[PDB]
Amino acid sequence: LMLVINVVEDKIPANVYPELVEWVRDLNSIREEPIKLTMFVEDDIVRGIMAWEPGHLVYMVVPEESRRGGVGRFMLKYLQQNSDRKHVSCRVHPTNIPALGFFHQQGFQIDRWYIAADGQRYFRMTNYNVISSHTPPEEKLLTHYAESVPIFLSMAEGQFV
Amino acid sequence: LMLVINVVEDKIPANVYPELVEWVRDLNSIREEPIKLTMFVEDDIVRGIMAWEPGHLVYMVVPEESRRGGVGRFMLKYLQQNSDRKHVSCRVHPTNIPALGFFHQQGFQIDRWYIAADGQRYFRMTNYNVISSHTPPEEKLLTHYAESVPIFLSMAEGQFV
Ligand SMILES: CC(=O)SCCNC(=O)CCNC(=O)[C@H](O)C(C)(C)COP(=O)(O)OP(=O)(O)OC[C@H]1O[C@@H](n2cnc3c(N)ncnc32)[C@H](O)[C@@H]1OP(=O)(O)O
Ligand SMILES: CC(=O)SCCNC(=O)CCNC(=O)[C@H](O)C(C)(C)COP(=O)(O)OP(=O)(O)OC[C@H]1O[C@@H](n2cnc3c(N)ncnc32)[C@H](O)[C@@H]1OP(=O)(O)O
Repeated sequence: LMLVINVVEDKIPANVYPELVEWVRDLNSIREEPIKLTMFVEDDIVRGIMAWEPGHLVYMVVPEESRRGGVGRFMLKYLQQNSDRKHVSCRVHPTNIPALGFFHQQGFQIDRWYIAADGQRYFRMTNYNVISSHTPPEEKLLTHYAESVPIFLSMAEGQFV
Repeated sequence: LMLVINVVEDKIPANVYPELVEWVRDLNSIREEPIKLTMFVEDDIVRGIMAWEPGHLVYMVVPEESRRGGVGRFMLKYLQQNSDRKHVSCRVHPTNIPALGFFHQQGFQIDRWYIAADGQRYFRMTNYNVISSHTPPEEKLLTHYAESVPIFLSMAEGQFV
């Protein structure tokens, strides 16, 4: 029922959205095929907006009032269905741990890290399924001990102190 | 009301918990002061167990049935109150994104990354408050556009198709 509409980038009113027009132009200056800018609309609410191309997510945002409702999951699946082998790459700053949690829940893992030219740090997250996930052995050892060890300690303050 | 008890490491029954005894011994083989192993008990349930020393978290686990109840937050605060300047360091595998979300919510950030000798990757997370958090400018540009742009599209299937 949700409406999926693409933004005609050359018809974006530059007098109203100057910075957005510049950001989109700079993205397309290094590209043969132009980037896509897609909005996901319910009634009179833009539930989410996503800048993307087949196989790569540039940026996406769900406005705060629409979060934790599956909108982000819907946009990423729409991106995969328009992607070769449904494989997608993205970039996330290491401080954006909430976004890391979102992508991780969607089957993505950190497979590259680097420092950009201006000094910023970034992770690449993909769903290529090469990275192995590793659970340390001490987690099981501690869990079994915590559940199984006998404890005979009684102390509550009631009639005595 | 929760009981906080330290495990006497030399009295751990080696016949019952051989691997745990070995893991604790290997941790203490490179240490002057021995590690601490603390359990957090409610009634007959060990809500959480934590291997730690002042200023450094080695490992902690809340059993699945006790999670998302603040137990993990309670243990980390207990660790800070027994830490110089309440500063703590920890190590998290990059695939353990759920743990990254937990520590991030407690005021921690990734401040170091490395590859260990056996090939494993790790982040160091601290609450030292040196790392700056960075929100990209395009998040605001996309949010303002999504909320403000006029949209005159009407399409619902009712009396017409
Ligand atoms: C686009 C890039 O490459 S990086 C920049 C990412 N965008 C941003 O950071 C902008 C600010 N944040 C947002 O707009 C949104 O929070 C997004 C885009 C990250 C996710 O949008 P949402 O619609 O809220 O995600 P969605 O509702 O589909 O949640 C799916 C699962 O992802 C996980 N998840 C989502 N958000 C979070 C979070 N903040 N922390 C931890 N896990 C999360 C949860 O497991 C969630 O399932 P649940 O709600 O049942 O617990
Ligand atoms: C110890 C180290 O250095 S690394 C290894 C960490 N331990 C493990 O991975 C073992 C398996 N996991 C666990 O035992 C637990 O999930 C822990 C220890 C990570 C956290 O224990 P919990 O008691 O569940 O954490 P707690 O209830 O205090 O939650 C505090 C906040 O942290 C965040 N948080 C906690 N768990 C998660 C998660 N799985 N994903 C994203 N965010 C989380 C939430 O914001 C939560 O607040 P909320 O419940 O209101 O949403």
